[PDB]
Amino acid sequence: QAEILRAYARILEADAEILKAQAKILEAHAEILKAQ
Amino acid sequence: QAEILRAYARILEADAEILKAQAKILEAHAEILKAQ
Amino acid sequence: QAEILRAYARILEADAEILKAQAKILEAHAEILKAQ
Amino acid sequence: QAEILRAYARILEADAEILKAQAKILEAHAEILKAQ
Amino acid sequence: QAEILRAYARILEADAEILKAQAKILEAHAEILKAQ
Amino acid sequence: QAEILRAYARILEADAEILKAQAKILEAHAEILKAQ
Amino acid sequence: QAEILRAYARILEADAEILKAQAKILEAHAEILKAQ
Amino acid sequence: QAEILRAYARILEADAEILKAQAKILEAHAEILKAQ
Amino acid sequence: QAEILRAYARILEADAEILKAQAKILEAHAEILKAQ
Amino acid sequence: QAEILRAYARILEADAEILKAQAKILEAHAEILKAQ
Amino acid sequence: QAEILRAYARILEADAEILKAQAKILEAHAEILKAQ
Amino acid sequence: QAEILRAYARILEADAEILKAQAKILEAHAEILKAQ
Amino acid sequence: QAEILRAYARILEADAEILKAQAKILEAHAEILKAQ
Amino acid sequence: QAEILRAYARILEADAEILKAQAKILEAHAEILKAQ
Amino acid sequence: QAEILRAYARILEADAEILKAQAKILEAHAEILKAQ
Amino acid sequence: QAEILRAYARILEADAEILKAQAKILEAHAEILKAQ
Amino acid sequence: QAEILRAYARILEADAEILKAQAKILEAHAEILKAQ
Amino acid sequence: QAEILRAYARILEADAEILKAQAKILEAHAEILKAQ
Amino acid sequence: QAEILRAYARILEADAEILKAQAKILEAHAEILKAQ
Amino acid sequence: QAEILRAYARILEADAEILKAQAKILEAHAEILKAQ
Amino acid sequence: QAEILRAYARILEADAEILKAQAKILEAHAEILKAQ
Amino acid sequence: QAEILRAYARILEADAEILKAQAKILEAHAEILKAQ
Amino acid sequence: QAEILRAYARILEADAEILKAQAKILEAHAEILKAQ
Amino acid sequence: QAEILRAYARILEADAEILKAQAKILEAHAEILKAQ
Amino acid sequence: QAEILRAYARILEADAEILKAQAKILEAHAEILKAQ
Amino acid sequence: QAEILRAYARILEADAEILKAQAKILEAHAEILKAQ
Amino acid sequence: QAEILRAYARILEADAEILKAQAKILEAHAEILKAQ
Amino acid sequence: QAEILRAYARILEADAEILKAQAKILEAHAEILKAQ
Amino acid sequence: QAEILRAYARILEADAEILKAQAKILEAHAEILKAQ
Amino acid sequence: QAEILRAYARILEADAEILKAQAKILEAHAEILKAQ
Amino acid sequence: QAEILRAYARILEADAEILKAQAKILEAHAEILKAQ
Amino acid sequence: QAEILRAYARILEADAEILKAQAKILEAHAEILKAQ
Amino acid sequence: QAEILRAYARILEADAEILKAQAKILEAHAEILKAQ
Amino acid sequence: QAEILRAYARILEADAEILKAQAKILEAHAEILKAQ
Amino acid sequence: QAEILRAYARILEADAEILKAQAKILEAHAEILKAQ
Amino acid sequence: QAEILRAYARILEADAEILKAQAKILEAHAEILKAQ
Amino acid sequence: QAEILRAYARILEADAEILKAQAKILEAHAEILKAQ
Amino acid sequence: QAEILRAYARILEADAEILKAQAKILEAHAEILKAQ
Amino acid sequence: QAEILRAYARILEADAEILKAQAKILEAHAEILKAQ
Amino acid sequence: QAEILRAYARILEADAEILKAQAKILEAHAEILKAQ
Amino acid sequence: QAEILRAYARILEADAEILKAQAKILEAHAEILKAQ
Amino acid sequence: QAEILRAYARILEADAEILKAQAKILEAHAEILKAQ
Amino acid sequence: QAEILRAYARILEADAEILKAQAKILEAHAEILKAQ
Amino acid sequence: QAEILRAYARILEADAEILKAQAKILEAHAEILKAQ
Amino acid sequence: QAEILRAYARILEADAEILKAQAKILEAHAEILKAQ
Amino acid sequence: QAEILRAYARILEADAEILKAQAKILEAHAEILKAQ
Amino acid sequence: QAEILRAYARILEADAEILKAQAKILEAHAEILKAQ
Amino acid sequence: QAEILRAYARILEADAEILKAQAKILEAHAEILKAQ
Amino acid sequence: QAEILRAYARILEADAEILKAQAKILEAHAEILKAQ
Amino acid sequence: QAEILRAYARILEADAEILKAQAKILEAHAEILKAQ
Amino acid sequence: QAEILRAYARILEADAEILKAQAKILEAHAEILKAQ
Amino acid sequence: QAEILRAYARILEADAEILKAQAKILEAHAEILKAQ
Repeated sequence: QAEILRAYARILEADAEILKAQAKILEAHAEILKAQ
Repeated sequence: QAEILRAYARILEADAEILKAQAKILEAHAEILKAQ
Repeated sequence: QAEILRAYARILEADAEILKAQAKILEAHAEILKAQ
Repeated sequence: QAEILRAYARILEADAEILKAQAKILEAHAEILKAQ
Repeated sequence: QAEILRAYARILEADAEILKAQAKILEAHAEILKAQ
Repeated sequence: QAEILRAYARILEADAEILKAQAKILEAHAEILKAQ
Repeated sequence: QAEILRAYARILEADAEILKAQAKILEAHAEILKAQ
Repeated sequence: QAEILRAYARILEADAEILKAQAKILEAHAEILKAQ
Repeated sequence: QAEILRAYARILEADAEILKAQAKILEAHAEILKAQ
Repeated sequence: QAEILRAYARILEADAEILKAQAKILEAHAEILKAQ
Repeated sequence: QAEILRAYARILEADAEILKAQAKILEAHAEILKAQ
Repeated sequence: QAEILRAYARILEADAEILKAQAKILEAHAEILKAQ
Repeated sequence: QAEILRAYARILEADAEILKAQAKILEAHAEILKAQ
Repeated sequence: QAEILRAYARILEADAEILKAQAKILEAHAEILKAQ
Repeated sequence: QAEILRAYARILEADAEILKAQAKILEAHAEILKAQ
Repeated sequence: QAEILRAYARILEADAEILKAQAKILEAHAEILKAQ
Repeated sequence: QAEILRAYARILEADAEILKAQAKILEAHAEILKAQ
Repeated sequence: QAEILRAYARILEADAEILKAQAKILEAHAEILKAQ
Repeated sequence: QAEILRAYARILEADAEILKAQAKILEAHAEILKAQ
Repeated sequence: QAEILRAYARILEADAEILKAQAKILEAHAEILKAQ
Repeated sequence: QAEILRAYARILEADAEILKAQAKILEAHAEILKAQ
Repeated sequence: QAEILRAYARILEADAEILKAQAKILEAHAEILKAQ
Repeated sequence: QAEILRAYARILEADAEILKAQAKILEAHAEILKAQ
Repeated sequence: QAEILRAYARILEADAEILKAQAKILEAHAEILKAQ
Repeated sequence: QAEILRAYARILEADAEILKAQAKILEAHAEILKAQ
Repeated sequence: QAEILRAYARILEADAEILKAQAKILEAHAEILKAQ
Repeated sequence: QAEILRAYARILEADAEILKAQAKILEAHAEILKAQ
Repeated sequence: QAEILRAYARILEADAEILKAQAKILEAHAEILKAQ
Repeated sequence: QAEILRAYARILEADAEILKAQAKILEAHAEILKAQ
Repeated sequence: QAEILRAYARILEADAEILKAQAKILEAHAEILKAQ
Repeated sequence: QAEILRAYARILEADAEILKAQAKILEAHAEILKAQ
Repeated sequence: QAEILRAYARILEADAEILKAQAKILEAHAEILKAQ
Repeated sequence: QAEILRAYARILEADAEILKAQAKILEAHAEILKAQ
Repeated sequence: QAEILRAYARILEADAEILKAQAKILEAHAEILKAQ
Repeated sequence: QAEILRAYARILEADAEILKAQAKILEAHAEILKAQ
Repeated sequence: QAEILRAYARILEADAEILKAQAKILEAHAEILKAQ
Repeated sequence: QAEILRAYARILEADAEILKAQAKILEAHAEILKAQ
Repeated sequence: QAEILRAYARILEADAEILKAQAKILEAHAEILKAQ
Repeated sequence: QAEILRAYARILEADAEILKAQAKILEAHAEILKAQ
Repeated sequence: QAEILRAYARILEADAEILKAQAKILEAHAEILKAQ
Repeated sequence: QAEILRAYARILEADAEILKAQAKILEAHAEILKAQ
Repeated sequence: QAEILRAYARILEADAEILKAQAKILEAHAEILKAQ
Repeated sequence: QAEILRAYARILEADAEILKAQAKILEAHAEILKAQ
Repeated sequence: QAEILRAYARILEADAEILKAQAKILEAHAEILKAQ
Repeated sequence: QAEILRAYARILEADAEILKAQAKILEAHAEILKAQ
Repeated sequence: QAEILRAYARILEADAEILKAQAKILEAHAEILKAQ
Repeated sequence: QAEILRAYARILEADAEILKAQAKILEAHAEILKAQ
Repeated sequence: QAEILRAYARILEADAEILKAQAKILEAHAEILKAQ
Repeated sequence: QAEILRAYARILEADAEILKAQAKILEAHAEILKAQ
Repeated sequence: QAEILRAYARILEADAEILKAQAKILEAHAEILKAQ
Repeated sequence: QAEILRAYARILEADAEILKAQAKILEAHAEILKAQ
Repeated sequence: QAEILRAYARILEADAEILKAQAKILEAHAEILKAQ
């Protein structure tokens, strides 16, 4: 049954990837504001 | 039933790819502003 | 029914490809501005 | 049975990754506020 | 049986990582408040 | 049998890491209160 | 047999680290009370 | 055999570290009471 | 054989460190009583 | 052979350190009684 | 040979330090009795 | 050869320090008896 | 050769210090008897 | 050559200090007998 | 040459100090006999 | 040349001090005999 | 030249002091004989 | 209830610190007047 | 109940510190008047 | 309610710090006048 | 029960300190009047 | 409501820091005048 | 039981200190009246 | 509303930093004058 | 509206950074003068 | 049992100190009346 | 309108960077003079 | 047993001190009456 | 119009980069002189 | 018109790159001198 | 056994001191009556 | 006309590339000297 | 006319390529010397 | 006439190709020496 | 005979190819598990 | 005969390839476990 | 004969490759244990 | 003949590579023990 | 002939690399012992 | 000829590297002994 | 000719590095002896 | 010509570094002797 | 010409550093002798 | 011209540093002689 | 012109420092003579 | 013009410091003569 | 105008300090003559 | 206007200090003449 | 107006101090004449 | 108004002090005339 | 109103002190005339 | 009302003191006339 538990770990890693991508969006806004 | 759970993980990874692409759009605006 | 869920994942990957292509358009504008 | 215990450790590491990503979101807000 | 004891040590290190990530969230709030 | 004794030392070091992380949480609250 | 005696010394150093971490928790409460 | 005697010295130094850490706990209580 | 005699001196210095740490505990109680 | 004689002097200095530490314990009791 | 004679002087100074430390113990008892 | 004569003077000064320390012990007993 | 004569004066001053210390011992006995 | 004559004066002053110290010993015996 | 004559005066004053110290010894015996 | 004459006066005053000190010795014997 | 004449007066006063001191010696013998 | 009584003692010590600081102000005026 | 009695002693010592500080204020006025 | 009383003590200590700082200003004027 | 009796002695010594401080206030007035 | 009272204490400590900084300015003028 | 008797002696010495302090107050009034 | 009060404390700390920086400028002038 | 007040604090911190940089310029002149 | 008898002597000396202090009070009144 | 105020803060930080760079130029001259 | 007899002498001397102190009280009344 | 103000900040940062590069040139001269 | 201002910033960054390249030339001379 | 006989002489001298003190009390009454 | 200004920036970047290439030549000489 | 200016930039980039190729020749000599 | 200028750029690129080919010859010698 | 030795090298390379192919089988299982 | 020595080097390189392939097998197991 | 010496270097490099491959095997076991 | 000396350097570098590979083996054991 | 001297430097650097690799082996043993 | 002198400096730096590596070996033994 | 003088300085700095490395060897022996 | 004089200063600083390194060697011997 | 005078000051400071280093050597001998 | 006068002051301060360093050498000899 | 007068004061203070350093040399000789 | 008058006072204080330093030299000679 | 009058008082106090320093020189000569 | 009158008193006290210092000079001559 | 009258008293006391200092000068001449 | 009358008494006491100081001057002349 | 009458008595006592001081002046003239 | 009558007695005693002082003046004239 350990397989299901690693599958939940896979979903939680995907949520971490979503939130890191939103962080990259806001860092790109910071680069736009620094470039001017 | 673990298969369905990995399929949800696949969808969440695709959402992460969408948000990374929007981050690349805004970084490209930053490169346009730095190039001038 | 997992098949339908992977098909939604296919559509979301295609949206990611669209947004990456717009990022490449704006990076090409940055290369035009750097080339002058 | 040690395998299950490492699987719980994998889930807890994934939770740590989620919270680090939220920290990166708020640090990116700090960079937006410093860039202006 | 020492293996199980190191596995408990792995879980406790993961709990330490969770709490360090919450500390990074609150330090990022401190950086937002200093940036204004 | 010394191996087991070092494994207990590993667990006690992990408990020390947990309590240091809680100390970092409260120091981050102190930084939030100083930043205002 | 000296090895076992140093292993007991390792455990006692880990107990010292635990109590120093609790001291850091209470010093962080002192910093919260000074920051207001 | 001098090695064993230095190992006993190592244990006694670790006991000194434990008691110094308890002294730091009570000094932190003193700082909490002075901060109010 | 002088080496053994310095090792006894090392043990006696460690006993001095233990008793100084207990003195620091009681001085910290004195600071708690003065802080109120 | 003078080396052995200085080693005895080292032991006697360590005994002096032990008794000074006990004096510091009792002075700390005096500070507790004065603080109330 | 004067070196040996100074080494005896070093031992006698260490005995003086021992007896001064016992004097400090009894003066600390005097401070405990005055503090009440 | 005057060096040896000053070394004897050093030993006699150390004996004076021993007897002054015993005088301080008995003066501390006098302070204990006056403090009650 | 006057140097040797001052060295004898140094020894006689050290003897005076020894006898003054014995006088201080007996004066401390007098203080013990007066304190009761 | 007057230097030697003052050095003899220094020795005679040291003898005076020795005899004054013996006088202080006997005065301390007188104080012990008066204190009872 | 007057310097030598004052140096003889210094020696005679030191002899006076020796004899005054012996007088103080015998006066201290008189105080011992009066104290009983 | 008057300086030499005052120096002789200084020597004669020192002789007077010697004889006064012997008078004090014999008066102290008189006090010993009266004290019994 | 009157200065020299006062210096002779100083010497004669010192001779008077010598003879008064011998008178005090013999009066002290008289006190010893009266004390018995 | 003794805690409240020590808290009143803390307030009275703070008043003493205020008045000592005013004394230091006027001593600094005295140093200005002495420096000219 | 002796604790309460020492707490009253602590308050009375604090009153003594207040009045000593007022004495230092007036001594500083005296130093200002002497400095002119 | 003792907490409020220590908070008043904190305010009075801050007033003491203000007045000590004004004393340091005037001592610095005294150092300027002494330096010339 | 002797402890209570020394505590009363502590209170009476504190009253003595209060009255000595008032004496120092009036001596400071005397110094102000002498300085003019 | 104690929080507001500590906030007033924070403001008064900041005023103390301002006045200490002005004291450091004038001490730096004193160092300029001493350096010449 | 002699301890209790010395404790009564301690109280009577404290009463003597109180009355000496009142004497110092009135001597300070005498100094104020002499200073005018 | 306590937030506004800490914000005023932040402004006053910034004024303290300005004045400390001017003090560092004048200390650097003092170092230039000492270096020659 | 507290945001505006922290923005004024940000400007005052930037002024502090300007003046610290001028202090570093003059300390570098001091290092040039010491290096020769 | 002689110890108890000296303790009674200590109490009687303390009574003598009380009455001498009252004598000093009345002598201070005499100084006030002479100062006018 | 707070945005404009942070933009002024950005300009003042850039001025601080200019002056720090001039300080680094003069420190590099100091290193050239020390290297010879 | 002579020790007990000297202890009775000590008590009788203390009674003499009490009565001399009462004599000083009445002489101080005489000084008050003469001062008017 | 804030955009223009950030553009001026961009120019001032570029001036800072120019002056840092000149500092690196002179530090490289210092390294040439140290390498020989 | 902001575009022209960023173009001037681009030219100033290119000047910074030129001067950094000259710094790299001189650091390479330093490496040649260290390699021998 | 002569020691006991001198101890009786010491007691009789103490009785003489008591009666002389009563004589001083009555002479002080005589001074009070003469002062009016 | 901004186009011409970016063309000047292109020329200045090419000059930077020339000077970086000369730096690489001299670093290659440094590698030849280190390889032997 | 901007075309001519980019053509000069093309020539300067070709000169950079020539000098990079000479750097690669000397790095290849360094590889020959390291290979032996 | 820009055509001629690009033709000179073509010749300079061909010279760069010649020198890169000589670099490849010497790197091939390095590979021969490493292969043995 | 070197030919046989290269033939053994050929066999060992073929074994390496077998094990790399099994690695590709398991990587293909990993791709199947990631594709769902 | 160097040819044989390079042939042994060829065999040892083939053994390295075998062990790298087993490492790739176990890394593929790690990828299977991460993919779930 | 240098050729033979480089051939021995080739064999030693092949042994290094074997041991690095065993290190990669054990790192792959570490990745398997982390993946669960 | 320098060629032979560099060939010995090549062999010693290969020995260094062997020992670094054994260090990597033992670090991989450390990673296996940390992963559990 | 300097070439030979740098070749000896190359050999000594290779010996340094050997001994650093043995240090890394023993640090890896330390990591194995800490990991348990 | 300075080149030869720097080559001797290169050899002495290589000897320093050898001895630092032996120091790292013994520090690694210290870490092994602390890890147990 | 100054170049030669700096080259001698380079050699003397290398000798300093050798002796510092021997100091680090003996400090590592001290750490081995403290670790047991 | 000042350059030569600073070069002599560089040599004298290098001699100071040599002697400080020998001091560190002997302090490390002191640490070895204290560690036993 | 002041530059030359500061260069002489630099040489004299270097001589001071040499003599301080010899003082540190002899203090390290003192620490070796105290450590035994 | 005041600059030259401060430069002479710099030289005289350097002479003071030389003589203080010789004083530290002789104090270190005193510590060597006391340590035996 | 006052600046020149303070510069003369600086020179006279430096002469005072020279003579104080010679006093410290001779006090260190006194400590050497007392240590034997 | 008072500034000039204080500058003359500064010079006279420096002369006082010179003469006090010569007094310390001669007191150090006195300590050398007493130490023998 | 009182300021000028205090400045004259400052000069007269400095003259007093000069003459006290000459008195200390001659008292040090007296100590040299007494020490022999 | 009383301030001016106290300033005249300050000058007259400074004249008294000058004449007391001359008295100390002549008393030091008296001590030189007595020391011989 | 009484203040002015006490200021005249202060001046007259300062005149008394001047004349007492002249008396001390002439008494010091008397001591010089007695010392010879 | 009695205050003014005591102020006149203060002035008359100061006149008495002046005339007593003149009496001490003439008594010092008498001592000079007796000392010769 | 008796206070005023004692104040007149104080003035008359001060007149008595003035006339006694004139008597001491004339007695000092008598001592000058007797000393010759 | 008797108090007023004693105050008149105090005034009449002060008149007696005035007339006794005039008698002492005329007796001092008698001593001047007898001394000649």
